[PDB]
Amino acid sequence: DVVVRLPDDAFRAAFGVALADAHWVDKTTLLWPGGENKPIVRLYYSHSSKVAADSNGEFSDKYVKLTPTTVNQQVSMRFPHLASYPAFKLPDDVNVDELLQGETVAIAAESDGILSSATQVQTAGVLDDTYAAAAEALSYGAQLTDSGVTFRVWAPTAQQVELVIYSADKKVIASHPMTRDSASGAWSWQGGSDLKGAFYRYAMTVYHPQSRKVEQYEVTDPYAHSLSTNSEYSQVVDLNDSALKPEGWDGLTMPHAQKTKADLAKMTIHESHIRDLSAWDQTVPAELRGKYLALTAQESNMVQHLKQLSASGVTHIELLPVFDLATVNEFSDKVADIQQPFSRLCEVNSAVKSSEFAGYCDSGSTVEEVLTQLKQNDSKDNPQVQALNTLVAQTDSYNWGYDPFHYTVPEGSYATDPEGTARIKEFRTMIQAIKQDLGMNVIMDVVYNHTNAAGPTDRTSVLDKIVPWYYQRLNETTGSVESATCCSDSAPEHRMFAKLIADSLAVWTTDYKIDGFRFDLMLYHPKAQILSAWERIKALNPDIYFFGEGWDSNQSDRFEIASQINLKGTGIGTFSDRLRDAVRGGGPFDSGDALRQNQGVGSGAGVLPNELTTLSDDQARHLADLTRLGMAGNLADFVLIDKDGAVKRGSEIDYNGAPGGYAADPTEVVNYVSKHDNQTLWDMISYKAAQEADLDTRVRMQAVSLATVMLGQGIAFDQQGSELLRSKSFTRDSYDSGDWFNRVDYSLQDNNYNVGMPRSSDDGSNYDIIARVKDAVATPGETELKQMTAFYQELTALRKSSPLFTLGDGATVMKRVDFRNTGADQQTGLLVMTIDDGMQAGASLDSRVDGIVVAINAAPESRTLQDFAGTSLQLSAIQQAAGDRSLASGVQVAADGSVTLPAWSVAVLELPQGESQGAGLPVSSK
Ligand SMILES: [Ca+2]
Ligand SMILES: [Ca+2]
Ligand SMILES: [Ca+2]
Ligand SMILES: [Ca+2]
Repeated sequence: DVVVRLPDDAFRAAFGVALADAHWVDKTTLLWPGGENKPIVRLYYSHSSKVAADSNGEFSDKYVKLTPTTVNQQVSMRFPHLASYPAFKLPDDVNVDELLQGETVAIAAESDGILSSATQVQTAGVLDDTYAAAAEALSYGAQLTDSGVTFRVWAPTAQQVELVIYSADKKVIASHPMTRDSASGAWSWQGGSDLKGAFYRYAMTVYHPQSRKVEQYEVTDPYAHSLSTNSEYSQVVDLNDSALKPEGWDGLTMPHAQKTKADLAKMTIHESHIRDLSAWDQTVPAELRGKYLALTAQESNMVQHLKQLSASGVTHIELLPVFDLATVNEFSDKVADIQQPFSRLCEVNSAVKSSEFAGYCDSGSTVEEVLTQLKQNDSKDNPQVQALNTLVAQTDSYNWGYDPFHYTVPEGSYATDPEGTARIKEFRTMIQAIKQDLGMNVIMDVVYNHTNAAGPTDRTSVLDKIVPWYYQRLNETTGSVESATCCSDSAPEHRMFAKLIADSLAVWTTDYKIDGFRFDLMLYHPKAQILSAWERIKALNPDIYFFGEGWDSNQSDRFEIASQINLKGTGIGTFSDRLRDAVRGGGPFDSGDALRQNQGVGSGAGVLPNELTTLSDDQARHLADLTRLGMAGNLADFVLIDKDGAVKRGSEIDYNGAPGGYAADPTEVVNYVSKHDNQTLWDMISYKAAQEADLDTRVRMQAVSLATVMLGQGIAFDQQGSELLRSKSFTRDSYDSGDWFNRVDYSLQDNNYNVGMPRSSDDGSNYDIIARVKDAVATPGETELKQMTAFYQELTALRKSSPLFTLGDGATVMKRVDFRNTGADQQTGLLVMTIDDGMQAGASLDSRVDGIVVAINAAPESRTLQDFAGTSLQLSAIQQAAGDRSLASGVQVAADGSVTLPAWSVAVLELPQGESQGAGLPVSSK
């Protein structure tokens, strides 16, 4: 065979290895554009060295000859996005296992044997085709039983793997070379039960394509179930151990059913964060602030508040990242929080010590006291509060935590003791407290769409160190780890990562009794993978609920994505951005004046315009169409009368170019008007409300906005604190904005509004509009916060009171739900929904009523309805009981049966059921 050599340092390097656009997708298939129409196409490989030309300019390294071929159906189906790549066939006798042990490079040469191009090889595909099936049949991690322990880690390309055992003081007590299984590429080691509690890491000797060298490093277990402080070492644990469970743990049951669609529809979520809950509560014992155990402080304002929310209708607590995140140092001596001395901050943060704030280092003030004094002179021209806070954020205990370090171990900073197994029982104690004492189910936010880091050097790179270039999704040409998620994109489409995900979810389900999972950026996951995971988990908990959000994934070229459209009819829920945008107004991408111009139904679009908006009545009514559709579950087939009086199915109501209604059942849709990301509802209302809308009116706008969600058929979701008019001082993306901007005051003194300009890096372009609208009205106080809490609990209580609000089944929604005040002659801003329980709907689902009317008057005028004359409609007892503190205060139900609602009001009316099921409110034929 002609020896490949360089032509006869600059343009010369051009004839070396570059990029990584070669893809070894299966046993004998290599996809690479560089070998097209090339006489010589070879796959060179070196066990311990980097493939390169020798002193003679030749490639003496060993290789395998590749011949032209056409990609088969199998490969085309697995990797559609590479189906256009020139294909090359490898001999059936190639020792795949051996070549995968080192570096492989695709090289193409001309007839004379002169190099034309050489590139690195992406092997994820061949790894799955070769080892996946065998590897999938095995279980991983430090599997400790009473009988002994079996460690197993998947590392099909590693040349060596040793199990390093460490003492409690982190001294090596043993290094065991592991046993490799050729079929699976997995390494195992079996020992005695005396290894219980032992710390360990895997010493890897493996080639990493990024660095092009055989790396040597110790890595924690990707299947770790316990960890040392700050995740430096994994730990052997048996989660079944009674010593790791609170008393009565095994008997813990779900306080809320999730079996039928009707059950699921009652789901009413309170999205919370561990620090957001207790970091500021002085009634929570100091040692428990910012900890899982804060949920057990029954005497605290925070817990008492959650207890009442539960009693009033909130059914689920959704937790922001409580798996092991990487962005918070778990070593307490390296952290400084605002409640501590500024001197402590300077000692742990050199950036602060070298900043303009250095003068506060030897002051006797706490960081919080300094931030407080900086408020008065803070403004768009002197954003000093955020200036100091930005530095504080680098070394505090705060972060949302969407930075996965270990997927199946609880976060350590939220435990009172981050060293070892301690956090496991504490986490369980919290779960038990929420379900048993607070009466709410628990949902965990999971982030399998990306890892905190990748590469052979980053402290937090775990998966990409053990099996390089396999767990991350890479660019087809460069081989760089993609960052479309923000960070280090993962590859859920790869078999062993899909398995890791499912195995992880199984532990949270079985061992931590989590009731549901919310997938972050779910559309970055294949539809098939999410469904397979659900199938596996349902075998463990038949009533587990899966849902997620995204809507921005551009991975459709690689596989069918888990999107709103593709998940229709599957039973997997998705956050709907339809009602969200219609009621809040505008979109998450708005900045500058658009934030104020884009009013929503909740902030008076059309009916109470501010000085900058240009919204037309037509545009306002379109938002109302999206809102009504959402209140009916955002179903693709739901039939309504649109703004122009036309008969339209949900799929026909446009949402920025896409079909508005997309679901098969209302349980596949999660409605909301506020969430951890993007501005809070209150801050949006502050951006959009007309100058003349007073404080009281804005509180009602918050309630009216939330009413579209709470009284709607879709699953109800809301941000912790909406009931307290929560503000982040206009911060749009508060993930690292600390305790200061994320503060929730359970003592009810204020809503954290106007506490300094938000971070300039992300909100600086909004400083102008913020300065102009910020001081329109007074900042909410105890009176307004108590007012809002009452409104909120009134709404959740109403939702909880009747099964008619949560039908669950799409067909049932279509047979019972309808709307009035529709068409061209509608009274703008007035949403009127009817729910039938009469003879024509079928059986009576509520023995107390024959029908319900939901009227949301999102307008500054009193509105009169004649649609129910002669029905004997009555205002719900729940609202009547609230008197002048009700959202229905002032509502009039005359003799003639007409109903009149005051401005910014919400009324739930009922048709009392008598001896037998009555006529009800039959849906009108359209
Ligand atoms: Ca952590
Ligand atoms: Ca931070
Ligand atoms: Ca792509
Ligand atoms: Ca009934």
